[PDB]
Amino acid sequence: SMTNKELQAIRKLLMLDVSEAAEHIGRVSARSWQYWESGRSAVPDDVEQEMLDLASVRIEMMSAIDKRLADGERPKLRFYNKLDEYLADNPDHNVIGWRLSQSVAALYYTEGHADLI
Amino acid sequence: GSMTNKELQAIRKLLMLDVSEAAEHIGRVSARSWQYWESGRSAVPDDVEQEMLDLASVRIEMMSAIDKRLADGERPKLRFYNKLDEYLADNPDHNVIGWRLSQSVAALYYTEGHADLI
Ligand SMILES: [Cl-]
Ligand SMILES: [Cl-]
Ligand SMILES: [Mg+2]
Ligand SMILES: [Mg+2]
Ligand SMILES: [Mg+2]
Ligand SMILES: [Mg+2]
Repeated sequence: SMTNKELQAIRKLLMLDVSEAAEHIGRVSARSWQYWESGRSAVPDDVEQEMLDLASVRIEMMSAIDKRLADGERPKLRFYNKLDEYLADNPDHNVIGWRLSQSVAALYYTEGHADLI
Repeated sequence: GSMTNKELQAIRKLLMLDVSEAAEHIGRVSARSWQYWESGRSAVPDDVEQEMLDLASVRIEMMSAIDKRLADGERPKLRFYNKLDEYLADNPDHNVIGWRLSQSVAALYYTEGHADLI
């Protein structure tokens, strides 16, 4: 029962642009995605579940870094600012995985735990 | 002053700032100048770095109060504002930067499963 504001919140947390979420998750125009965030139309079940699954991936990514911190390591995390460079290192990923990687790396940098390269 | 261009972009995005908002309020520069700081074309100014680190500290303070409610077994209802003026009505001594920080905190706890958004 994700609301319009909850969709927007998770989309922003995952560092997706509207156009990226619209193209790949919604398979709709950016305008149609904006309508789900504005509440003009209900958030589709399939879109809700996909946002939740992507959040679960992000959690798995964080649990792994947490173990490195528990070991005393100060990780050097890749912050890719070029999609093509992310994809060259992750040939089976796409723009969604790129944004997830940014969200995770930014969290640990901002918390003071990791350095970005 | 050791924050890199990518670290600036990372913290700016984590705090949910649009480039234009960061440029106007934190940089006191054009959007293009802020973009140059994120792309590496121009060095990140020391004072910009410090304001961004200070904003991260503000965000930590905001999260610590929520964490204490979670420790009591509460499921908070966090306000997710999607209009600046509605945030300001409840937070009249704040600005657009404060609004974005409030979104970043509410979105974190909602996405991690601990809070509902209203
Ligand atoms: Cl609304
Ligand atoms: Cl609140
Ligand atoms: Mg691989
Ligand atoms: Mg450093
Ligand atoms: Mg206040
Ligand atoms: Mg609910």
